[PDB]
Amino acid sequence: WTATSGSCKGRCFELQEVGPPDCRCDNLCKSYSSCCHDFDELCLKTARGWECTKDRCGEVRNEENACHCSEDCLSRGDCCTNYQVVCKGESHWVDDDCEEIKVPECPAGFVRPPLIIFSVDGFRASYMKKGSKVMPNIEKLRSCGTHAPYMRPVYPTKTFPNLYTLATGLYPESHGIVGNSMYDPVFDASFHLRGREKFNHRWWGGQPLWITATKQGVRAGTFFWSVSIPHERRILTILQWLSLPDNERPSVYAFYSEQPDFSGHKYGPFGPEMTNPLREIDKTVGQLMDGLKQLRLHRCVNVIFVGDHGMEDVTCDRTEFLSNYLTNVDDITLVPGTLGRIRAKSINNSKYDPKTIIAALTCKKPDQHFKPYMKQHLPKRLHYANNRRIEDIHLLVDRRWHVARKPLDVYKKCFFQGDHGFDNKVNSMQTVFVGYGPTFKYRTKVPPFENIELYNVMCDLLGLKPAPNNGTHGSLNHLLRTNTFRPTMPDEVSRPNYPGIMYLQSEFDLGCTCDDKVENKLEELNKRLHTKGSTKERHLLYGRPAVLYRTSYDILYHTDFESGYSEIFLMPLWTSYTISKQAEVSSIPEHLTNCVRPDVRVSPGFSQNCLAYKNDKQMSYGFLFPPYLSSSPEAKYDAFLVTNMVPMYPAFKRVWAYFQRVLVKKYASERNGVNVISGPIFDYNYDGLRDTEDEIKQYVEGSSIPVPTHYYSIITSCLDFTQPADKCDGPLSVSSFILPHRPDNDESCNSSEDESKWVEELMKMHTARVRDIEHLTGLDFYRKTSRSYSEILTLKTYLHTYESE
Ligand SMILES: *[C@@H]1O[C@H](CO)[C@@H](O[C@@H]2O[C@H](CO)[C@@H](O[C@@H]3O[C@H](CO[C@H]4O[C@H](CO)[C@@H](O)[C@H](O[C@H]5O[C@H](CO)[C@@H](O)[C@H](O)[C@@H]5O[C@H]5O[C@H](CO)[C@@H](O)[C@H](O)[C@@H]5O)[C@@H]4O)[C@@H](O)[C@H](O[C@H]4O[C@H](CO)[C@@H](O)[C@H](O)[C@@H]4O[C@H]4O[C@H](CO)[C@@H](O)[C@H](O)[C@@H]4O)[C@@H]3O)[C@H](O)[C@H]2NC(C)=O)[C@H](O)[C@H]1NC(C)=O
Ligand SMILES: CNC(=O)CCn1cc(CNCc2ccc(Br)cc2)c2ccccc21
Ligand SMILES: [Ca+2]
Ligand code: NA
Ligand code: NA
Ligand SMILES: [Zn+2]
Repeated sequence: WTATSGSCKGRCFELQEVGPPDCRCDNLCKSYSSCCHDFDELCLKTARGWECTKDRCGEVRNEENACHCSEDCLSRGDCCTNYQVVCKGESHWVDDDCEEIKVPECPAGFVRPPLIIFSVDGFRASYMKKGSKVMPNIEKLRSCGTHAPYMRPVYPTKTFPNLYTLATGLYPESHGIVGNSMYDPVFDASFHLRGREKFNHRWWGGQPLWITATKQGVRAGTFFWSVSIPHERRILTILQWLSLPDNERPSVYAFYSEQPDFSGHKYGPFGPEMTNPLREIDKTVGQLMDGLKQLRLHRCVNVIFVGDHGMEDVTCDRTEFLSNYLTNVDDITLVPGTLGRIRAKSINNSKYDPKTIIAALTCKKPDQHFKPYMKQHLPKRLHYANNRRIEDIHLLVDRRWHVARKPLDVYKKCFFQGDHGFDNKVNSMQTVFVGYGPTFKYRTKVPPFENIELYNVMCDLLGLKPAPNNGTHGSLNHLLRTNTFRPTMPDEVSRPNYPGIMYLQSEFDLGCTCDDKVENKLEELNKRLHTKGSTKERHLLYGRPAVLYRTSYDILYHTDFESGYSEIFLMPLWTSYTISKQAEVSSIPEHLTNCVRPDVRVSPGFSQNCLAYKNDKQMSYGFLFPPYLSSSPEAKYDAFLVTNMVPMYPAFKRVWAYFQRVLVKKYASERNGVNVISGPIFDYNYDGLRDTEDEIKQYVEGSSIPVPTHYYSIITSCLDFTQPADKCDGPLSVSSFILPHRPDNDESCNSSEDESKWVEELMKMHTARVRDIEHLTGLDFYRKTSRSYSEILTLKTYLHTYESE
């Protein structure tokens, strides 16, 4: 119930929300059907439109007007935004040459530069160049301020997941808004774009920026605008709030536009109908900047122009139907479109088996335009699994396509020509970031970055302590003139042991064998030096990784590689080695095919054994440092140490062997040497965080050897590739992966072909940030470089995406 008989007199766009049944006058009252009877009359005035004209200049004030051109309008804070241009001979902001904003130039009584976030739905990154001729205000912001060539959204690349990620710094799996449509089986409730359930606070996790601000005594504008409020009135409302007395005036504001998304769905991303919505958004930006210039705030406010996701060409005819695959299509519920999510239609159906559904959807048609996954098997970079609202079965849909349950869903719902939602590395999904103002840099291009990083920056811009989030605070310091956040490196928690030779060969009863009983004072001291770390500077280029949790581990040195060997998990946590451009690849010699050698530095009780592998008919083993890249026949024996062995399914060994034998040398050739750090990951509860021992669900049969869920590698070289990776004076370049450790290659439909036709494709799909590996391992990399720590944080957030220009 709402008692709509109250009045909005003196309350238009009030900031504090009044509770039912009292009627409302805030910018969301329309959405709740709760506005006072006189809200339209008083708060949504439209008389005479949005612009001053010559004949209106100096007019007697008429309070009916949408905005004013009377001499008193500046003091009232309600001039039309073009008032000073039309009436006082001033220039539009866009026509002024840009001039560096070295210091905030704020009116008296301003305690900090305000922040205005100007958010645009469906604003594809390439619009900044392709539309630049029709967006002069936006082009001025971009060229004069700080901009990225694009900003990477979160998956799914839908509106509500992304706008809430922007507001909280969190992945959708953590903030809870995992789609525009959701079912929560604990609540037994459904969230939809249409209707009232979406207003219930129980859906919305984390702590969005407006709450962070309020909790720390920084006043916020209300960020949400009912759709019927015209953009011109949104801009005027912001400018009016900026005229409030100091103690009442917010410090942070948000504007939102439903365009260009609205038109992009109808016309496609580059439909000729798209030029007008881009012109109109630019015009709104110009209104805001002119309005700020009127208030003498245009060199005081920090403005962020930011999108949620891009837009791809998608038409009704490019729809895959589950009814062409499943015998039992009426037994499932599908959330459809540019991603698929599948669950049982009935929880009383005991005949429901996700395994048979996945299998029926796997590589069944030559050109199949989606791929099914159990959510834990999705690329770890998507961070899209750890939430009860994410169905166990996910379909990753190819760009330009939809999935639907049956054909009747698509014509009893072609209209549309654009959509979004796909994998967040897809070029058409990328969106925009520009920051302009005193706290941003001047005429500065920054590399692409992820939207999860912005909350921390917005907090920095407002002097707020961010709530715990998934950004890496400091990684965007290079966007900022001032207000940088200068983190300290985390403290190492576990110090390594450095074991010497402590065990005799006969103490080991591991069931292993090796043809190494082949026999010099010259070379003997030299090999002792290698075991004490004489080559470590060559192979550990950025310091040893720090272990940020409590555990027992040993540093093991060798001619060709260094490792941190876990006595708890019976295998290395990391293995580090450098491969120069000149390195040669060799075979595993015949006599060494099945060689595994006890490590006399590590007790039998803290070693793996070969017998467990012999007896486990599903599980084989691989090596972290590759025997193929040994520096000499003699050094190759180190690569067969039991302390370099890790459990690998035979199907995964196909992947791993090709990476080690072919791809590492390829990368060294291309990048002028590479440093590689490889190791296992255990994430059985798919939370993106390192498992403890008691979370491990699978072991090599009969043994205490834990089976990794993934294998990672971090591949580092010099950004200036004229310098070799091991003699790099400046910034680094990295690419990494987190490969799923799976007993089949069903993910790769072409896996019957030579690895040259499918392995690198798999690896590209499972590309990762170093930060992703840090979360999954409790390790901290790049501890000892010549580089500034914030530069290293940026490097750790880098994702190599493998998309074209
Ligand atoms: C991305 O950044 C985020 C933010 O930093 C990281 O997420 C954090 O990770 C922590 C570990 O997973 C997690 O810490 C837990 O907090 C529990 C209390 O949580 C509540 O309070 C906080 C603070 O206000 C709040 O934010 C939480 O919000 C979650 O839950 C609500 C629903 O109530 C959602 O609306 C909201 O979206 C959010 O959901 C997300 O997180 C939860 C987990 O909290 C997931 O289940 C969801 O799927 C979703 O992803 C909560 O309101 C606290 O109880 C935990 O403590 C347990 O474990 C510790 C180990 O240290 C142990 O000491 C305790 O014994 C305890 O165990 C007991 O409970 C067990 C479970 O019932 C039981 O099995 C045991 O036997 C014990 O009884 C724990 O400390 C933190 O909540 C989240 N925060 C957020 C916002 O998500 C995230 O990891 C980053 N991601 C990456 C990849 O780095
Ligand atoms: C038809 N209208 C809609 O669909 C409203 C959708 N919508 C608008 C906002 C808030 N405004 C945009 C915004 C978001 C973050 C920041 Br930081 C700054 C501005 C929002 C936040 C979460 C989820 C959905 C959201
Ligand atoms: Ca985990
Ligand atoms: Na085996
Ligand atoms: Na296959
Ligand atoms: Zn859309």
